[PDB]
Amino acid sequence: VNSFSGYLKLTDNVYIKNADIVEEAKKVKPTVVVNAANVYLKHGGGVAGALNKATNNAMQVESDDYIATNGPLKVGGSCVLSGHNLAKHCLHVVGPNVNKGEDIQLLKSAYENFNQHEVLLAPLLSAGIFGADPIHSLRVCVDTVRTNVYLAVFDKNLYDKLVSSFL
Ligand SMILES: CC[C@@H](CNc1ncnc2[nH]cnc12)NC(=O)CCC1CCCCC1
Repeated sequence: VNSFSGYLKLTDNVYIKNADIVEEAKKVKPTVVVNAANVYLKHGGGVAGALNKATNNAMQVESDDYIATNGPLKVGGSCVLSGHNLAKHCLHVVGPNVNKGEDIQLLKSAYENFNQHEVLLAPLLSAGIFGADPIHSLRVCVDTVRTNVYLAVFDKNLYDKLVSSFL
């Protein structure tokens, strides 16, 4: 038993809620919150800009030191950093950005990072400003992630859609 509330159960291991991941994060203090990162860890907008703002820019300061030491992530890759005031850890995961021409096949590789963590609070990778179809993203999530994932879909119209079309 864990502390997530109000989720709809999609499969054995995937759950979905209409929620603001920042607010869900501040209430659950999950062990892991997933950020929809880019390779430079420049958290300017979307989920990343919201998570970072909620940390009063501490996420960005930590991220800039990470990049200065290690260089950029790979598309499809990830790193574990602090969760600051939102979670124990933040798993920064880079899904492909269709608005940058990146290969959508890398979305499966991105979701594979979730399997290194038993339970995660996460957004749909490559959704929103990353330009992928959130329904395809949900299908890849369900078919790739084997650990327990709690998906927060900020928008209500899209949520209800994702549920109604789910196979
Ligand atoms: C689907 C991916 C999410 C990712 N963003 C966040 N997800 C969770 N919590 C957040 N807090 C701040 N941002 C988020 N994007 C949206 O819902 C934007 C609206 C839809 C409307 C339909 C077409 C695609 C864009």
